[PDB]
Amino acid sequence: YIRDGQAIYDRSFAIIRAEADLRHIPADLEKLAVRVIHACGMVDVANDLAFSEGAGKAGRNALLAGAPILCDARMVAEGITRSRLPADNRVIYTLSDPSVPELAKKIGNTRSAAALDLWLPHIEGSIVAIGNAPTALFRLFELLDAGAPKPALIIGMPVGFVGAAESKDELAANSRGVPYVIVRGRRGGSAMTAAAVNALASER
Amino acid sequence: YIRDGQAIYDRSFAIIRAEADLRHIPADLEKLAVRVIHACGMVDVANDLAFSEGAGKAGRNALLAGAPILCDARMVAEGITRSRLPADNRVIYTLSDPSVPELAKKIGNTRSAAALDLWLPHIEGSIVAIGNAPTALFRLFELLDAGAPKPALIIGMPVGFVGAAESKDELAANSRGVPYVIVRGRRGGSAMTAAAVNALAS
Repeated sequence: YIRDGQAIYDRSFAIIRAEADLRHIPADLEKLAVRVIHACGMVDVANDLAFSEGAGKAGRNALLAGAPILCDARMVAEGITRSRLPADNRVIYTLSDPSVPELAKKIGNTRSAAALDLWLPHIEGSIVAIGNAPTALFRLFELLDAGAPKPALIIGMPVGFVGAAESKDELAANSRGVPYVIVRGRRGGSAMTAAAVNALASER
Repeated sequence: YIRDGQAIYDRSFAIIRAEADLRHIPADLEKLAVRVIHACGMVDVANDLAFSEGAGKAGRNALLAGAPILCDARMVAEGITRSRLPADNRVIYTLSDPSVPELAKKIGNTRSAAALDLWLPHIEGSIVAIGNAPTALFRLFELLDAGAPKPALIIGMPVGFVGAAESKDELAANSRGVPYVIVRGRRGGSAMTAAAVNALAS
């Protein structure tokens, strides 16, 4: 077997490019697509990628500008490669704030959803990275409808069986004037979500 | 949309059980299968589950008995829910040891693989959780063949396009006397692996 970490790295990306149908992926999203596929082992995930026009450059440009990355889940945050960040970009995660549980109760939502209230000082021009909680995406919709400042990009890749597919479809159908990238259906998660951020963070 | 955490949690598992064909999944492994599905959102991942008979019981009992869990990747290690652990089980992750880059050059492997040398004092009766690096799994075979103490269970779920599929198939074909659970193919990753451990812990 290949015992060289760099060799292994380089090879997988090649094999992905050889095998994946990337015809409908614009240039500004080609690295993102390859990287998300890399994360999950499924070339057919590209079939399920959906996005706004220029969503890739929206994200790349924002990160260059020093935009923060707001993360719905600890594992998303943890998965972002700090060394790849072009501008000392803050990775923000609020779910573990002590005020969150009481919030959740008062606003009648999940803890994941309630945490977004703490994003507000940071949300303008941000990268929103949602890998785990449909209810965070759903809430976000409410905050935007209500006049919240707009992120530069929303990465909506929550995984699972309750609300996940639905939340992503809604984002695509009405993204409130915000650039978006999703993986349609039940697939997604922290690794794929981190991968997307990582792709847009560096030229590689 | 559903606004209650517990309800969301409960509902997903209900759907999974409803949709998944877990007929050929033994009792001792059902929760693991269901939790791996939950982690990845693919009912058909059950299609690719492989194991040694009784692997689920092997793992559960080890953890009950205070076995450590040895992880190839940071995210696998972080993915483990400590509160679920039944016996103050240690989660061992050695990749960040300062000695590792030198060890890698010295054995002429990857860093993820070199880190395994560090596992040796802890490997006996352990839960091995490999979720990222197939070179780790490959290296593990070398260590076993050289007569390392045997884990209680190897969970082999590395992801990717280079060696992942091969490394997992080798484990199934020759686990060196050690119980195993794998996800065949290119699929896997930290979330699935952590899910497997979490299932067995509680």
